[PDB]
Amino acid sequence: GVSELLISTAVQGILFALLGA
Repeated sequence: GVSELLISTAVQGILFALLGA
C-alpha cells in the first residue's frame, strides 16, 4: 500500500495547510 499511502498523505497534506494556517 505504498502508492495508496502516498496519495493519502498528499490529500491530508493539502488539508493540513488549510486548517493549519
